[PDB]
Amino acid sequence: PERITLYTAKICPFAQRAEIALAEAKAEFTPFQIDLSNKPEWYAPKVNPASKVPAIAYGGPEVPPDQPSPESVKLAESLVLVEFVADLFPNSGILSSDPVTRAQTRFFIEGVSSKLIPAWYAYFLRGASVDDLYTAAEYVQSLLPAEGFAVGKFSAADIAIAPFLARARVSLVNEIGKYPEGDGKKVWAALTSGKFARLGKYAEDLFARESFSSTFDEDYVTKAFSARFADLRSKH
Amino acid sequence: PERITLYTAKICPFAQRAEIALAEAKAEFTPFQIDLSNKPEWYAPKVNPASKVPAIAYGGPEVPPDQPSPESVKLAESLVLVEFVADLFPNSGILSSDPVTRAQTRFFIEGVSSKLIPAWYAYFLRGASVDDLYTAAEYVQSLLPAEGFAVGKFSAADIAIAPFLARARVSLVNEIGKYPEGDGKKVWAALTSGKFARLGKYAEDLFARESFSSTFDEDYVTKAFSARFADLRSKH
Ligand SMILES: *SC[C@H](NC(=O)CC[C@H](N)C(=O)O)C(=O)NCC(=O)O
Ligand SMILES: *SC[C@H](NC(=O)CC[C@H](N)C(=O)O)C(=O)NCC(=O)O
Repeated sequence: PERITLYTAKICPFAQRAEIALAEAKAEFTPFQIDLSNKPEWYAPKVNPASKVPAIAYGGPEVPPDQPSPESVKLAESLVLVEFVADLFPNSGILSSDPVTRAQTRFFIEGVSSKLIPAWYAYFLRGASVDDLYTAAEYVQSLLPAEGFAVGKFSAADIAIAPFLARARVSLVNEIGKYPEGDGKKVWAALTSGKFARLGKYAEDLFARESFSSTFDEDYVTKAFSARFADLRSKH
Repeated sequence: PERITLYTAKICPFAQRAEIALAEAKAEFTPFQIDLSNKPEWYAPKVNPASKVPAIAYGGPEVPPDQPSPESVKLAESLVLVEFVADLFPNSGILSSDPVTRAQTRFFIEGVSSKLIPAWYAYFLRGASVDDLYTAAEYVQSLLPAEGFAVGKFSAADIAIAPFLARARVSLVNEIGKYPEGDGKKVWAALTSGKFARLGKYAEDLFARESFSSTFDEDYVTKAFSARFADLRSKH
């Protein structure tokens, strides 16, 4: 493959998807951290007009990441980037070679993106009822096989969900959010035990994956979430 | 590939996506029309728990589509099915083999799914401002090359959008919707001329594609939409 520069941010779960994929592929790449509170003026016009992470500059000459060349192809959207790494590295295991398994992989990601992630942000940012979060977690849990990862062998499906389960845990166990203070620890426990014991086992296995743990700085993310969302209950 | 049975509906743009993909691949398959006004009792427990079209039953023994076998693999979600057909038919052209080109294909689809389709349904069903529909259309148009289809050769990107542009046109030119009566023909003209001339040429090219025209029944869709959505406007 041609050279890869990844524009990313430790706080951002969509960006961690891209980091996990590159780690699974053992890809050589140059990282560049974007401060989302203080973005470089060059980032939107030169790299990503949406002004978000993650993004990749692919190819072109060897340049510093803050001096991108217009000759590199600019790419964005986390789920596009994960399948891009999978297509660059066909022996990475990010996607099965099997058509049915690939479809089941993407079907799982659709459950994550359409049900679980919106239900989490509704609960976390707005204090919506936990009802939809349980419904979405039960649905995602029902797609899991008895053992292993989303379609057995680790794949893009696990990459898609792991950064969000990790930051849900960080938020809940620290009571960060707009939901009633004190419910957080109860909800994470409920999502990982009893009726949700399979989901709890799934989360354990995700968090133990080397490509996850090597791209997750739990202390940094916890501190960044606490600072950013401290005022959810108190701001007028 | 193994045997393919497609559960579909003429009215449904999501299902037309799959039909276009199968036509581009010259795939052998058995269609079955799902009565969306009176869905068969067996459809949700035996084929698709979400009770939506499209769905595919893949493989297993030869069965009547109204008696699906538990041995066939059941698949759903239109964009999953389109990539499934792509993966089954490597000479179909639905996806390029080139990693960058595949990424740009999926990136176009993300703009269609996240901006254009929600803005259309908001205008049609919710009487939202036309502003967001033009904004979303301008973004999609900005991704088009100077000539040709979304990434050059006809691909999953065009498959994703064509059924929705076709039904937006039918709705607008026949004044079906919650927007003020008489605005529709002017909005479709606006979306296909002037600042949207490129998008107008794209729509013309899409609707002339054989896989699109052979899977679109404009008389049926116009009559079906007129009956279904006759009450979006007050009688007073
Ligand atoms: S997590 C930080 C934010 N990134 C995204 O939301 C990416 C979403 C895309 N759809 C994707 O890659 O999947 C971010 O960069 N926000 C910009 C800001 O100004 O906060
Ligand atoms: S167009 C007919 C409806 N299908 C869908 O909405 C499919 C959406 C999926 N996300 C997809 O395949 O992309 C439909 O079947 N409606 C029936 C119902 O009861 O909702």
